[PDB]
Amino acid sequence: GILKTLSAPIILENSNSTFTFLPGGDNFEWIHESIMINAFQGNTLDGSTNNLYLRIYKDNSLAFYPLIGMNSKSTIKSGTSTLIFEGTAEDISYTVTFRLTPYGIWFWDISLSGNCNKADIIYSQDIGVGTKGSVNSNELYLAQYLGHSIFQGDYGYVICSRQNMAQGDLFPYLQQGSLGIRSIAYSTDGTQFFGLSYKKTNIPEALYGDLPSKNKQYELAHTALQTEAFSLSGTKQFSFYGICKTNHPEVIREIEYIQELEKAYAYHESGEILPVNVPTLQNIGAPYASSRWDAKQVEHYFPKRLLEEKEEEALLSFFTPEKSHVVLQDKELTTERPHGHILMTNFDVTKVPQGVVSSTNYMYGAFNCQFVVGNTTYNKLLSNHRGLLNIQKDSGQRIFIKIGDCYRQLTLPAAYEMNVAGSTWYYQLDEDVLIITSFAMYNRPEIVLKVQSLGHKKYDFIVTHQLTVGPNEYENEIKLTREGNILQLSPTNHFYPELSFRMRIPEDCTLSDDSIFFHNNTTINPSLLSIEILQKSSFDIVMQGFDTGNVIPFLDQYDYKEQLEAYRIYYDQLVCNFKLSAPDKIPLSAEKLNAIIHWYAHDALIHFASPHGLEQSGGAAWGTRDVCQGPIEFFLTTGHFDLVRHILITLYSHQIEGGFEWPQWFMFDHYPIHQEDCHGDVVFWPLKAISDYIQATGDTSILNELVDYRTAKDALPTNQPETILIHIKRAVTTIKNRYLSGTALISYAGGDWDDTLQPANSELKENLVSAWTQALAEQTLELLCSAIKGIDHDFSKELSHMANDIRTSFYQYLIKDGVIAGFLYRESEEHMKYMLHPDDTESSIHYRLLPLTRSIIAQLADFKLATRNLEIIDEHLACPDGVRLMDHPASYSGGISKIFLRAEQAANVGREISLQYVHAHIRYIEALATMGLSKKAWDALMRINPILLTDYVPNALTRQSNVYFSSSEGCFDDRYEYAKNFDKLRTGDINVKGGWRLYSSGPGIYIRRIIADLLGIRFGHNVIHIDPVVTKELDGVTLQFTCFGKTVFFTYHVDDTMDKHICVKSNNNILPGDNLNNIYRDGGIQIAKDVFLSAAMSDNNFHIYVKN
Ligand SMILES: O=P(O)(O)O[C@H]1O[C@H](CO)[C@@H](O)[C@H](O)[C@H]1O
Repeated sequence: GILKTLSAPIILENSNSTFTFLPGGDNFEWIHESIMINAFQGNTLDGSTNNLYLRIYKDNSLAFYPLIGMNSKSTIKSGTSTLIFEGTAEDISYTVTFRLTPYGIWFWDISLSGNCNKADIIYSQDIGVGTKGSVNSNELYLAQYLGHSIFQGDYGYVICSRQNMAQGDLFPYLQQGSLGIRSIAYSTDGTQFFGLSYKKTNIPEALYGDLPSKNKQYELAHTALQTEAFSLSGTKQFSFYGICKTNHPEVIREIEYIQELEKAYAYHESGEILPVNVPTLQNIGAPYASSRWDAKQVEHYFPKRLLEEKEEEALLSFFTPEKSHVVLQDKELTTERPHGHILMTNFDVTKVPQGVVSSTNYMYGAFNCQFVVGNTTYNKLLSNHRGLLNIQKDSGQRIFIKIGDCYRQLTLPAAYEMNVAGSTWYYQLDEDVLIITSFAMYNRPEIVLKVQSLGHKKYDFIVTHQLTVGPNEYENEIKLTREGNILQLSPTNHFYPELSFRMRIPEDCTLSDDSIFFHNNTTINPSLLSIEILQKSSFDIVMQGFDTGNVIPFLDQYDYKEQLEAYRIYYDQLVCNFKLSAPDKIPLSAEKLNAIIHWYAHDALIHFASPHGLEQSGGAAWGTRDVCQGPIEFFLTTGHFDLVRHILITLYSHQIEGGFEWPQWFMFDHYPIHQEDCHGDVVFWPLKAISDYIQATGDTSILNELVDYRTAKDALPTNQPETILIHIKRAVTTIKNRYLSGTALISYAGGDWDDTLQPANSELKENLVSAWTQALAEQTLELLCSAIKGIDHDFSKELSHMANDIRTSFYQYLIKDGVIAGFLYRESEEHMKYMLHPDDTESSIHYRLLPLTRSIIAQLADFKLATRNLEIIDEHLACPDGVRLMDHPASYSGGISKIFLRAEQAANVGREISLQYVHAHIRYIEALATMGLSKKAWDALMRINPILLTDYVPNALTRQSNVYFSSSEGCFDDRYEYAKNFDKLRTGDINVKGGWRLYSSGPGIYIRRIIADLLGIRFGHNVIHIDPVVTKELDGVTLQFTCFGKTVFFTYHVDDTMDKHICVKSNNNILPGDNLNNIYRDGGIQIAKDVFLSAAMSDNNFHIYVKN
C-alpha cells in the first residue's frame, strides 16, 4: 500500500508569492520569494496557529469566535489570489476576504453586518520570516533573531520585524497593522497570546483580556493586534495587512512602504471567486486535559517521595526511591518550557553505537515524537515536536479517547512520571484513571505504548501517527503493508536502503488516514496513520526500527518493569555504581547528586549516542568540540576507556584532507555529511582529548592506528590513511600557521568556544586574538607533549617549544594591570588594542570569564594571576544564578553586527546572549576545584543543579528538575532593557529562567566535576588519583564507586589539623603513593593500581583524610 503526500489544495498565487492553505482555510505555507512568513504549517485536525477573533462583550459575558480556519465554521470561496470566508457569529454576519496582492502584501478585509453593543477584533499571526529550511529546522531559534520594532501609524500599533540572522544572504522583513480601524494594543510572542494556561484549557489566554502592549522577544514570534471596541448597527469594514520584504539590510527606524501599501490596498483580482468544499470534523470534541490531583490523591498514587518541590505549599514535583521524577499538573502550567523526555535504547558500551533507537515525549500528551533508528534526522518514523505550547498538537503519536459522544484528544495529565527507561502519564477521568506508558525495550530496537484503564473500564480510542519515513512530514510517499496485526513501513534510501519500521497493533483495530475525523470520510492528510480501537480497557502499540533491515519477531509479552530493571542496572554500571551515603542525615547537596547523576548520565549518553534534544530536535551529528567534551569526559571519568578509544579513531577519520583541520560537526554513521567550515578553537579539541585518553590509559598504541581522512566538499573517505600521530602533526602545522607575525599569538580565525562571537569581518578574523583560545592552545600542546614524549622524542620537543612560545605570548601580550583581556586586536606590533579588558573605555564590556577559567584549569595562570582572576569573577561576573560570560551584554543596535555576529544579532535574551551559559559555569567549577576552593566549588555546583533550584537561588524560576538546562537568562523582554538593567542580575533583583534542555556537553562535564574534581576520584595509567575538594559537610559521607572493576567505599574525613594534605587508609594501613603536582595548593595522591586493589581485597572501605 502506498501512502501519498499531503498537498495543500488551496493555492493562492501572485507575483513572487505562493500562499497555500488547507481546505478549512488554515495556513499551510506562505512563501514570498523564498521566505516563509508563517512559523508553523497548519495540520488537518487542529488547523493553524493564526486566526482572526471576533469578540462580543455583554453585561455578564465575553464571547470570542474564530473567523477563519477549520475551527471557524466559515464557508469558503476562492480565486487565484483571493479567499472569501463567510459565516455568522451570534447576531453578526461576517465576511473575511483574504487578498494576496502582487506586492508581497496581503490583506484580511473584514466586513461585519449586524447589531451589537460592544465588539472587537483580535488579529493573531505566528511569524517565521526565514527560509523554509530555517523555519522547519528550528522555529524557536529563528524567533530569537527576529527583532520587532513597534510604532504608532495612522491606525494605532504597527509591528515591523527584521530577521537578523542571514537567510541566503538576505535580512528579511515583515510589517503588520490595521487599516480603517485603530489597533489599541499588541503583543509579539506566543507566550503573551496563548499563555501557559493554554496547555490545559486549549484556549488562548489573551482572548479574555486586553493584549499587554509589550514586545516580548522570545521563541514564539507571534504578532497580535487588538482593535478598538465598537458598536454595530449596520455594516462596518476594516482591514489587517502584512508586508514581506526579502531584503532589509538596514535596521528598522520607522514605518516604511506607505505608498506601496496604498497601491496594494486598491488591488483586486479579475477572476471568478467560487465556492470550495470545506471539511468538517465529525464527533471530535475539544481536547481532554485531566482534572488536577489533590494532596490525598497524590499521597495515594505516590506514597514514597523525596526532594519535594512546593510553591505556596502546593506540590509541584518530587523524586521517588525507584529513581523516577514525577511532575504534577500545576508545575507544567508554571514552566515556560514544556516538560519532556527522551528515551533511548541501551548499546554496547565498549564501541561507538549504530542504529540506536530513540523517541521523544512531552507531558502535554505528545506520547512519541521523532521515533528514530540511528540518524536522528533521516532515519525517522514519526514527526518532530515543535513549539512550546502544543497549539499544533498533531505531531508524532497522539491519543483520542471517546468521552460521551465525542472523540477528545488527550493533552495535560494530572501527573507525568519519568524514568530513564520510560514515561508514564496519569489522566484523571470520571471514576477511573487512565495510565499511559511509553517505554524503551532493553536489548531491542523498540518503543512500546501501553494504555491501561486502572479500573479496567472500556473506552474507544483513536491513536494517530504523523508519519515521516524520512526526515520530514509531507515530503515522501510511504510504503505501508499489513500482515495480520503487524504493519511494515518503508520509503518508496541511498545510505540506508533497507530502512524500515514495524508496528504491532491491537487485534481488531481499524486502520485509516485522517478520513475518519471528517464528516465526508474525505482523506486530506494521507500520512496521518490512524488506529481506531473500540471497547478496550487496555492495549498496546509496539514500534520497531530497523536501519539495516535486521527485522526481528515481536515478543509475545511487553513488560515495562523488566525493562525498567534492566536499564537501572545499565545506568548504575555506566556511573560505576555511584552512591553517596551517611550514617546521620545525608546533606541535601549529596541527596541532589544521587538523584541527578543517572539523569545527567542519560542526558550525556543521548548527547553522545543519539544527538538531539528537546528544543534542539535537529542534531544527528557529532559536534567536533562537543564529542571531545561531554562524552569523552564522561567516559574517561567512569573508566569506559575502550569506548573513548573507538570514539577517538572515529573522530580522527573525520579530519579533513588538505586543510587538515576538523569540520565543525560530522555525521558518524553512513551519511557523508559535515560542516567543513569550522571555528578556530575546534582543532584543539581532538588533540586535547587524545592526550587525556593517553594519560588516563597509557594506550600510546592509538597513535599508530592507520586512519583515513574525509574530503571537504563531499565528506567522503579519501582512501589515503595515515597514522594518528601524522594526523596530529598535520593538525599542529595548522596551529603553527596561525601565529601572528613576530609572535606565537594564535589567530582567532572562525571564532572560539562561544559560537555567538564569530568575527563580523575579515580584519577581525585575521587580527583578533582570543585569550581563551590562546590558553587552550597552551594547555593542549603541553598535554600533547607529555602524551607523545615516549613515542616521538623530537616532536614532543617541538610541542614543548610551541606550548612555551604560546605561554610567553600569552603573558607578554594578553594581560595588562593583572587583568587578562578577553581579546587583543593586533593589525601589527604598532597597532594593537585590548577588547573585553578595562582599557577598552570606549566599549561597555570590560571583563570576560572564559580566559580566567581556562588559564586556571590549565595551571597556566601563576598563583597571583589565578587569585586575581577569582577576584574579577567575584566583583564583575558572579551572580546568584552562576558566573557570567562577560560583565555587560554584547552590543545591540537593531540587529546589524559590528564586532561579533550572532551576539549582536539576537533579539532574544537567551542561550549565550544570557551570559550564563551553564557549560562555562561548569568550567568555573573545574577551575575552583583545581584551586581547591571547596566552599565556592560546591556552592557553584548547587547553583546550576535543577533539583530544588528555587530553594537555593531565590530569583530562579522553576524549570524541569530532572534534565539539564543549558543557560540561565534574566527575564528581560528585549536587548535594550537587558543592557540598561543588567546589574539586576548581579543582585538577584530580576528573575532568571532556564534555557534549552538536555542536549549539551554540560551533563557529562558536570558528572566529571562531581566525580573526578570534587569527590576526587580519577583514573590513570595503572594508578588511581585521589584528590578531593570537599566541604566539611562531606565529612562522614561515603562514596560508593566501582574502581577497576572493584566496588569500593570512600569515606571522607575533613581534618583542618592534619600535618599533611591528604592521607588514604584501608583497615588502618596508610596507602603509599606520590603527591600530585598542583601550583595553587597541596596536591592529591597517586596510588598504584595493584596496591590499591590489594588493600581493597581485605577491606574495601577506604578512608580519605583531607585538609582544606
Ligand atoms: O548548548 P551546548 O551544547 O551546551 O553548547 C553549545 O554552545 C557552546 C557555546 O557557543 C558551544 O561551545 C557548543 O559547541 C554548542 O553545542
